[PDB]
Amino acid sequence: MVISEKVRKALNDQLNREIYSSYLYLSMATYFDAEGFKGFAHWMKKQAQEELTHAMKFYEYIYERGGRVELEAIEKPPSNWNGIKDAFEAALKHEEFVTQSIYNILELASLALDHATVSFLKWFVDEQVEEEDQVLEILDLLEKAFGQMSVIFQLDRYLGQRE
Amino acid sequence: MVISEKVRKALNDQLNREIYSSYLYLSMATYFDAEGFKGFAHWMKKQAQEELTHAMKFYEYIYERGGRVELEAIEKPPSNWNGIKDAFEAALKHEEFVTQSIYNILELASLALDHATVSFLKWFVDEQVEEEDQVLEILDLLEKAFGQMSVIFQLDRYLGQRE
Ligand SMILES: [Fe+3]
Ligand SMILES: [Fe+3]
Ligand SMILES: [Fe+3]
Ligand SMILES: [Fe+3]
Repeated sequence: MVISEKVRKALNDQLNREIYSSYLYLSMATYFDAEGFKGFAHWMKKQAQEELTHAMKFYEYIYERGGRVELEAIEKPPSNWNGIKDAFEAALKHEEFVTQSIYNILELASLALDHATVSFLKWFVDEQVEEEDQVLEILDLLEKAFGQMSVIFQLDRYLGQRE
Repeated sequence: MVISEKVRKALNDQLNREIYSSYLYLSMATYFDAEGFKGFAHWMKKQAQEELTHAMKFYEYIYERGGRVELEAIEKPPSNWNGIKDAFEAALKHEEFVTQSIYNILELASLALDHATVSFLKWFVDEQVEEEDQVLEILDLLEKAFGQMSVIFQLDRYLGQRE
């Protein structure tokens, strides 16, 4: 049941990356709140909470497999963006990086014939598709506002509904 | 309604200190989980969640008062302690530092005649008393185990009950 160290290290690295992800989304919330979009800010706070659930999934899996977690320093995230689109494009680029990190754990797990970790990671592959899809949809809806503040505010209301 | 910058900065500093507090308690959880005390680890995870509620209280108060939040880098917390007592003594020392930081905001708020911030901080003064009390009680119960593993495990079970 004991997990290989190279896979352990990769999962611990990912845990720390999910923590930074949470912090980055909270920083995007600080931007939207300062720009007066409480709905966009709400969506970001929810996303920050979701990223913490990802981190704790990795946390508890590592201990299930006999490893231990070492928390690393969290870098200072950006706190400003040149507009709503710029913020969500930054979120999409961030998620693309997370997705490629997940595939690297998948590669290391299979090289170790660690099918338990391969199975564990399947949820995260599906979740990355979902999260990229949601960010693409927001970018699409924003593009289709064609700069009209009436539409942009209705989008703020919509994203403010996130459960 | 707009808050003074020196008080704004003090609240933003405290927000960042509550974030580190959350991270420190999660790190204590990683220690207890590696030592096989899932009840102690549970208590630490709950405390980490509580510290995030403190941080978000500061977050939303700053925006209520017309300020903005800037998130700073989170330092790497310690991840090892020389035993259960050592961990909780570290938590007590950490909370003592948080408490003196809260009083410094109180001083700056009153110098600005910012009674709104004085009122806001009253909950945190009471919460620090509560948190110091809980850590002192755990240290007392641990001391009274007199090294007996039977009692120490029942304490793990008790702390594992935290809602
Ligand atoms: Fe994630
Ligand atoms: Fe994500
Ligand atoms: Fe606190
Ligand atoms: Fe505290």
